[PDB]
Amino acid sequence: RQIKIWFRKWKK
Repeated sequence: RQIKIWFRKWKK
């Protein structure tokens, strides 16, 4: 749900 570190790795 945070999708912030993720958005920082791939391109969520």
